[PDB]
Amino acid sequence: PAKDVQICPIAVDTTVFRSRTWDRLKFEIEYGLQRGTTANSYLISADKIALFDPPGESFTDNFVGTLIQRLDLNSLDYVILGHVNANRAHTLKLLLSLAPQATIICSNPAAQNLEKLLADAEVNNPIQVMKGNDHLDLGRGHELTFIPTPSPRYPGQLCTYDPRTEILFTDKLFGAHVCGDQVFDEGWTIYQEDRRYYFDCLLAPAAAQVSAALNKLEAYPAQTYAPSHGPLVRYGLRELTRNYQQWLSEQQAQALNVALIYASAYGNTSTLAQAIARGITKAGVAVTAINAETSNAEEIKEAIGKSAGFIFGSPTLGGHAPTPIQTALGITLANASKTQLCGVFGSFGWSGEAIDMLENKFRDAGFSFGFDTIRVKFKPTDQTLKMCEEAGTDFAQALKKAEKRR
Ligand SMILES: [Cl-]
Repeated sequence: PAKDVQICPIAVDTTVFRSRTWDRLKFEIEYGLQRGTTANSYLISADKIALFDPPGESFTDNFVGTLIQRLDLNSLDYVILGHVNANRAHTLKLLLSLAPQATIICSNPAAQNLEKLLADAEVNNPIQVMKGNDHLDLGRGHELTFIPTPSPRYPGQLCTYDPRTEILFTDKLFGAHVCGDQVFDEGWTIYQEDRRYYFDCLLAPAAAQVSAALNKLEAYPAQTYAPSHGPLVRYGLRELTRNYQQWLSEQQAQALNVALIYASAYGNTSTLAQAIARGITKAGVAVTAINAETSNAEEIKEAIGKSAGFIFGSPTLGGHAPTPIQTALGITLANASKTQLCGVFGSFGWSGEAIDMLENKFRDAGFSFGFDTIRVKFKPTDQTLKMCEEAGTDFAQALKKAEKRR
């Protein structure tokens, strides 16, 4: 059917707004099963009123249109963001126009992101940054506790626990890209493949950070996960959590590892990066994703120190690689053994000099390449993703073949 908004009360003072699409809307590897998805927003309306995670650009108008019929936006006290990017920021611009009195609640990395993203926008709602174990009291027992859960792809990711309802708002964790009529997740098997595919595409390349996240979240006795995507997790909560632990364990246990350094979390190059990573991990080789923009030097050193191969992904900005790609390049060259397998990819408009620069520097530095350098002009398509995935697989096979020779 057409996109819609499914509304359901889910706990005291708490409502979910599921923006639903039955069709795939973006060419990103995680929508590969083409089972649709949902973008979930949550409203806690107590003494104070908080809205979690307005949906992105595809959903902006249905969502705001629907919300306004259920709520005077002038009474909105808080907008809580589990993660931030330009797509979500688009909806925020409109929502905050209608709710100028609201305060933005988010993590420190998200705040930094949002300040750039809304730099030229008129909206100037205040931002209140939340750190681990900070609280926000909505009244009526809804004293929220916040838990930062950063990953390369979601540097500003922030989970929230509501002790009144025992709901953990988990953002990108524990979800599934599947559109259905069920607001809750009764039935294990129908969601198993979606949940595993979701983990594999989104979380496997961040196995250590995701494990660190789940360790923190253990401290909260939640009976429901309220994720960004798919049904709420109530009936499958324990089983899915045990599965995540096992999957995380097997990722970090794999013999070979690839350091996958890409320029930033969101954008065409990032889309390519997730596709390549999935090709590697499905082939039984671990991936440590590195967001050059938000990563520090020790992260990059440690990744390169334990990897069998590394891959750079970069856009071209004014004829050059982004500064974070240039500095990551220096750290990589200063630390990588020439036995490491190398790879280069990227997207570009009409100039792709960043890709040429990287290919040349790695070739001059004596590295062998694990796939032919990937150059994608303008927006990735379905076959783009499959090609990148296949390149990742090729890279993985090359690593396994060379390792078997010891
Ligand atoms: Cl984020």
